[PDB]
Amino acid sequence: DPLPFFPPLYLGGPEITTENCEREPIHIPGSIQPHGALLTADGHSGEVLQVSLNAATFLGQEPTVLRGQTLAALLPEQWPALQAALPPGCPDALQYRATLDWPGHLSLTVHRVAELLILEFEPTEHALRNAMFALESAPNLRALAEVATQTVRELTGFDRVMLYKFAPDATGEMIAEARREGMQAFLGHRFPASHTPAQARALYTRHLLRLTADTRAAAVPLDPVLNPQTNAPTPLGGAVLRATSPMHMQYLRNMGVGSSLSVSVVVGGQLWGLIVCHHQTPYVLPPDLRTTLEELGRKLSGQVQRKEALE
Ligand SMILES: *C/C=C1/C(=C/c2[nH]c(/C=C3[NH+]=C(/C=C4\NC(=O)C(C=C)=C4C)C(C)=C\3CCC(=O)O)c(CCC(=O)O)c2C)NC(=O)[C@H]1C
Repeated sequence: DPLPFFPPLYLGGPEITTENCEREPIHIPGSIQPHGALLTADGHSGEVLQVSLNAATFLGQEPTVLRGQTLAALLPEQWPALQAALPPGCPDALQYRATLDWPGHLSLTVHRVAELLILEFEPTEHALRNAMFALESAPNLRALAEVATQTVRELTGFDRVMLYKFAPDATGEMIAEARREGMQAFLGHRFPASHTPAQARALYTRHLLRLTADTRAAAVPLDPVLNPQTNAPTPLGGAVLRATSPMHMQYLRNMGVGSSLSVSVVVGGQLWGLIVCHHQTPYVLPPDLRTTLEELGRKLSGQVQRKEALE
């Protein structure tokens, strides 16, 4: 239970230091990672309200031209199924996904937060069964953690995949590791609570996967930065393209990590730990594979719950 959020920087909030890690409002950076584009739209009218400044890279129209258009005009085919898929009241973790054939393929991911639709666009291009069975069949916690890390590494090609388990003081230990020789080994290494601060842990119980595809890439602003509906920040906790905390970006660069991704392990509604993945170079995992990893995280969570109850 951290101290309350600071305002974000663009609303005059303080820049974060090691004295106040937990107060960074990481869910409302007003910016995205440059491997995709993000638009926000009115949930009733479909008016495009905010556009990431790099949108032309992915959509072929400048932000100023996109802004003010409706999703009916921009996405004729998707808008009705979108209108049908995401009416008011739904969980903000609920997703609509589609593939757009853009002259070559864009993955569209849409979620609703209150009266706003958040649209994420990024390039896209029988083994899940075997992964699920492997996790189900592990007869003890050690075996389960080994299978989880090995399976995730196999599926993703990440240089290093670890299982990070939280202690009651919110310090953590890496208790399983699958890696390329000789990525630095963190197996058995322990880390302070502040490295994964309490507002991050809280967010990670609500939105179960997040990533930084390129730890040296500059964030791309949303324009306008505030949602015109509310004159308030746009909630991006459920957007995988959300810019990552600069403090964490620096942590990763200092570790020689070019790309990072984690998946929550949730037991009894608490953050038990994280599947922590690193690559030394930048690395973008395809959207469909992210969905697979989320499924694997849920399965892992349920198996950890099961095996701990048996003890
Ligand atoms: C004062 C602020 C600091 C800071 C804040 C911070 N950290 C995160 C997110 C993560 N931290 C993680 C920690 C580890 N990754 C590893 O490989 C190890 C051990 C070797 C540790 C301990 C992880 C896994 C994450 C999740 C994100 C990811 O998977 O890449 C945040 C939130 C980031 C975000 O979602 O935007 C914040 C604010 N970290 C510090 O050490 C201090 C300086």
